[PDB]
Amino acid sequence: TCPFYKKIPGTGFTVDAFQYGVVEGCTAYFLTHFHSDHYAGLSKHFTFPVYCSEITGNLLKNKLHVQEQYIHPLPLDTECIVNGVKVVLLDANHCPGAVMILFYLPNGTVILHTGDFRADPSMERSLLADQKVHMLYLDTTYCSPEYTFPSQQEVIRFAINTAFEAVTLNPHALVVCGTYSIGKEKVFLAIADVLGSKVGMSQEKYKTLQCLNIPEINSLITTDMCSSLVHLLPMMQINFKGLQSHLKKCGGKYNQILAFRPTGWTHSNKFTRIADVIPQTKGNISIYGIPYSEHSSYLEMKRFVQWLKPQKIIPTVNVGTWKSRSTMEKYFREWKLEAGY
Ligand SMILES: CC(=O)Nc1ccc(Nc2ccccc2)cc1
Ligand code: NI
Repeated sequence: TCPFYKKIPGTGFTVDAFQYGVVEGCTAYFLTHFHSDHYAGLSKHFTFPVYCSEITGNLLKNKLHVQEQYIHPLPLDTECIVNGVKVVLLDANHCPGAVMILFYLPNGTVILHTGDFRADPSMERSLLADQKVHMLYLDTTYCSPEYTFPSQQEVIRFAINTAFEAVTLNPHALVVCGTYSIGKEKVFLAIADVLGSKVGMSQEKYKTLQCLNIPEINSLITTDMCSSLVHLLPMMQINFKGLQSHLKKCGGKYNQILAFRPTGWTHSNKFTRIADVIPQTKGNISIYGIPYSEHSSYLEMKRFVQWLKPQKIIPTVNVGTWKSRSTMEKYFREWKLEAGY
């Protein structure tokens, strides 16, 4: 059955609720972003209205084959009316096409659903700033003070500098980047840009990236693996066996692999700095795990919530255990008291 935290009170709406069959009294289904835990259940046989961003709509049509007559894309930062309720889609700073949703209830209640997000001070100057928000449905993935990570900018500088050094020392080294979903495209695009190369990948991945409205994408990506010295592979293949196998398939064009896994967090963050990250190495293969997050750190989340000052907070992640629920509630109370309420 559909959990309470995917239901929007006083409306016919659900959010990211496609795996529960037909939901009782749901007149419109919202999808915040194209990640499988959120879209699970959608297909060509879905015949209810789906509301989403333009990019999410492109992916629904082309990857899942949802019929166009049931896809309702909305522009960002624009007041729209859906089944008689005013809504706004805001950029979530997660993966391409990911949104937060503002709902203005007929009775005057205002609700923000963050979907998945990485909180940023730039959000403090969107349409959020223009009215009080009463209820917040919050992405609490990393809601604990141990979750510190660097900026995306610092992590990308590290990856660019590491790749440029390696390939300048050895022109016969291949760079490989792991992927298993949309998001974190900057990792492989910034590396390819510093090496003067296109990124090579499967036909299926190339199709996915063509759905994203990235400027000048025909200029950065390719299915011609032979022309490219940055290759994308499934995340499952980023290990010594998988990479040894790939190197054999390149026909003696390359004699070394430098590979990146762009993981969310790793307990190395609790001890170590970004400058101090080191690879796992075996023979002519090195694997770097880099802390590229598309979710809020604890401090970023805290700042957003103390700025917004909602009346009620409803977590949407880590809700399955009493210990996690209790821990999150205690942090919310701390944040409230520190702000003076
Ligand atoms: C679980 C639940 O609903 N509790 C709750 C709700 C709202 C706040 N709001 C707040 C936070 C920081 C600063 C000013 C207000 C804090 C805790
Ligand atoms: Ni996500």
